[PDB]
Amino acid sequence: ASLRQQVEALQGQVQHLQAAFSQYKKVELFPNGQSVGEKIFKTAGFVKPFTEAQLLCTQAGGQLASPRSAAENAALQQLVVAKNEAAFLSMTDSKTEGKFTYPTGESLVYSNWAPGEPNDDGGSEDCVEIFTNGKWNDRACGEKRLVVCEF
Amino acid sequence: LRQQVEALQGQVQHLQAAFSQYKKVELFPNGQSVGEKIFKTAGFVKPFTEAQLLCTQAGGQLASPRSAAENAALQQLVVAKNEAAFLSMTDSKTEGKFTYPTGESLVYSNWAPGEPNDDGGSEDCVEIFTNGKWNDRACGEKRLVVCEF
Amino acid sequence: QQVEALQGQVQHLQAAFSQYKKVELFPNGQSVGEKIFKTAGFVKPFTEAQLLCTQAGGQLASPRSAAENAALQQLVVAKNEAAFLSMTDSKTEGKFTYPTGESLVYSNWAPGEPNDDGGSEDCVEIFTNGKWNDRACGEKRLVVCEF
Ligand SMILES: C=CCO[C@H]1O[C@H]([C@@H](O)COC(N)=O)[C@@H](O)[C@H](O)[C@@H]1O
Ligand SMILES: C=CCO[C@H]1O[C@H]([C@@H](O)COC(N)=O)[C@@H](O)[C@H](O)[C@@H]1O
Ligand SMILES: C=CCO[C@H]1O[C@H]([C@@H](O)COC(N)=O)[C@@H](O)[C@H](O)[C@@H]1O
Ligand SMILES: [Ca+2]
Ligand SMILES: [Ca+2]
Ligand SMILES: [Ca+2]
Ligand SMILES: [Ca+2]
Ligand SMILES: [Ca+2]
Ligand SMILES: [Ca+2]
Ligand SMILES: [Ca+2]
Ligand SMILES: [Ca+2]
Ligand SMILES: [Ca+2]
Repeated sequence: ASLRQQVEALQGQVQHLQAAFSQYKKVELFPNGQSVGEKIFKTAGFVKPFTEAQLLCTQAGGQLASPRSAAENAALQQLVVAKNEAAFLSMTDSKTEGKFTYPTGESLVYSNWAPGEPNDDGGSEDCVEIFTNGKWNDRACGEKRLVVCEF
Repeated sequence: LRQQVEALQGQVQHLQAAFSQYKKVELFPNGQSVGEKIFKTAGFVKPFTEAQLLCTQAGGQLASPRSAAENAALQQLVVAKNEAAFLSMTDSKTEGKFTYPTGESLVYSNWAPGEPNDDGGSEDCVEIFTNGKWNDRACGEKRLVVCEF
Repeated sequence: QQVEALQGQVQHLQAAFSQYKKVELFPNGQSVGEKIFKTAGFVKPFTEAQLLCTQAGGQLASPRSAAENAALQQLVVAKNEAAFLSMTDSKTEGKFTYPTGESLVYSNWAPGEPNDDGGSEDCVEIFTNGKWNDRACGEKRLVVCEF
């Protein structure tokens, strides 16, 4: 008897939380975030060298942007376009030249290379930047690019 | 069952406390909550058309204060950033008649003395000053972007 | 089965909320224990910074342990701007207290501090190295609140 009343009580509290949270999700993503599927991209709004950007994302409980589909890539591109700053992706071929992988060592399941890329220009481009047009280019990891993490 | 229900209650209570803490964190320092509405500034300026798209694409719309209370709330963000902001309303359809994005007429207004005056015959947008008063201004001007959710 | 169902929704809510919390904290917030530090990203004199935090429903950063100090230190380091803490010794020179009047339960003064240099340093700033220094309250420092 009393338990049925508690259940109905919990239903009302849960509905309130769901509604309140749905509103805050939109508020939170504006203007530096993008939701795509179950992934969320968020830019720090500034630029940093690869290693520093990687650390920022990992320490925050996530990792550098790792678009695994056209949909995620387009979502990420929106942030790049908004800030008008090419961003770093999480993938590199630092372990084995010519073989780009995710931080986990897994090979890419998606790529959107601009024509002729990756080309390891000057024999020293192991990181990846995404342009405002959504295309990718391998680039020197020492360069500073917009920091975007995924959660 | 009771041991489970009591567990569920514990989870809901935890969520209520964590969510309340999170809301304060989110709103600091670029948002304002007033009633069921939330105003949040992007912290930068854009022309009207661009600011409007930014808000719509984010799932909301440009700041649309409908009462003295909401206007005061929005004013706080303007004062904080010390940058006048665009409101969502315009009289682009019918000169002399300002409306919300849906097309409805204003239910509240806080015009500065003599405004709106369509200065130069080309002011169809609205800006809110640090004093909270409104002034119709050229939509091509860049103002603080503030959306409501 | 309503309990089972409702619990599924709640646990799905816990997952979504946990994800949004990490997103919220990047890159201007830091969580330590049940406390959350968040910087406004700009500087302000003590009084103004204090008002902002209280108006936001929190208070100025008040690290009460080495752990909390380390978390706050991350924000200062990331922003590369020293920040004001909530404590002052305005009521009784030499005795720093929290807004509530309670005396410190933790401190991390840099060597030689607090020295009330100039005869008027009643506020506290935390450097990028995590150490504290008493400073004039009229100076502008990074605004960091705790919730
Ligand atoms: C941007 C268009 C030119 O793009 C050329 O040069 C880029 C960098 O080498 C430029 O770096 C510097 N320091 O100039 C290469 O990544 C790219 O594949 C192409 O070979
Ligand atoms: C003290 C303020 C004067 O304000 C005058 O001029 C404003 C703009 O036209 C200024 O535009 C530019 N470009 O300066 C009008 O909105 C306002 O109603 C008044 O007529
Ligand atoms: C970075 C640590 C140096 O800290 C030195 O300088 C501080 C302020 O005087 C700095 O302010 C200005 N305007 O120079 C003193 O409070 C502190 O005891 C020490 O003498
Ligand atoms: Ca290589
Ligand atoms: Ca390479
Ligand atoms: Ca290249
Ligand atoms: Ca007109
Ligand atoms: Ca007009
Ligand atoms: Ca006017
Ligand atoms: Ca004193
Ligand atoms: Ca003193
Ligand atoms: Ca000192």
